[PDB]
Amino acid sequence: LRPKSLDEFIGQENVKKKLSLALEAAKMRGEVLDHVLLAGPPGLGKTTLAHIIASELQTNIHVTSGPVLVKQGDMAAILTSLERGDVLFIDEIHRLNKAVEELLYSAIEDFQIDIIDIQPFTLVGATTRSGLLSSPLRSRFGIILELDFYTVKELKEIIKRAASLMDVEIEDAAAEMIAKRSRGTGRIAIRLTKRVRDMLTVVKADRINTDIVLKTMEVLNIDDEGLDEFDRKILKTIIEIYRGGPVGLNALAASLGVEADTLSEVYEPYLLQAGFLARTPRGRIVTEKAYKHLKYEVP
Ligand SMILES: Nc1ncnc2c1ncn2[C@@H]1O[C@H](COP(=O)(O)OP(=O)(O)OP(=O)(O)O)[C@@H](O)[C@H]1O
Ligand SMILES: [Co+2]
Repeated sequence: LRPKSLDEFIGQENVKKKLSLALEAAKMRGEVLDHVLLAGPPGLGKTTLAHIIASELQTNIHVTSGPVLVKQGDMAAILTSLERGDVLFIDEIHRLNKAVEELLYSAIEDFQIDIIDIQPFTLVGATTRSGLLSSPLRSRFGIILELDFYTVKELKEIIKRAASLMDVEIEDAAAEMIAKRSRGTGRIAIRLTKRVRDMLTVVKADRINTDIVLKTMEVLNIDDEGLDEFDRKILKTIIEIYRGGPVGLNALAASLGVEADTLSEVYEPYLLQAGFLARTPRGRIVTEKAYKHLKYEVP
């Protein structure tokens, strides 16, 4: 269900125009595209854009991630398999250990490594937050693209596109409802569309309407604000256990039984954006909107 070209990519206007300028120019001159850093919460299309970059350049893409490359030998094998103009896609690039990291940095300064010459290539890194990378490495990317949450309108377009490919009809009103509950994320909108499609199948309807969407949301436990089970657990934990905050990230993560990253990089971004949560020097706090939405008496 992923697009194959920038022209097929819906949303992320700021990112597309910047990337398109560099991409088209590099192609016209037959030059190797400058290194690109994609940053933003999960499900926004960073991986999708990385593949588009290689396809537009008509080169090969090599997918990997920091957590995987633990020993220099692993990084070496990849770099040496790169053909001129190829794209080296490193997801979770900020998770590269000193060893492999130093090796990669070296290959991008003169395309050559020692425990071996490397073919000119384009490093495309992806991270949940650009600030997570070390000062040195980040200074190597000539193109930094910060993805933002999609607007309801863009999500609706994505939802309509997804439905079309799944051989299912959907009413604008229904598409709008799903978009409003997609937490600004394209991946979520598409997955909710697949689930709503299942409801259409079971109820034997001719097209997706608001009724069908509502029924699906009830089954998936997604509220009118698009919040899921865990989103509500985060807010309720702060409200009940920490009296609304402030509560530190490490303390909140331990109470929830999840890694700190899952909160700050995966769930918190939308909660902050939508005004359910706020960050202070002393820690996270819930807003009046969170109390109201979850029906907790405003203290
Ligand atoms: N025409 C399109 N069809 C499908 N998805 C599209 C389209 N145009 C843009 N997108 C975006 O591409 C993403 C596709 O979802 P997917 O789960 O593949 O994301 P991703 O690239 O893995 O995310 P990330 O790497 O940022 O975590 C969505 O964020 C979606 O909005
Ligand atoms: Co802290």
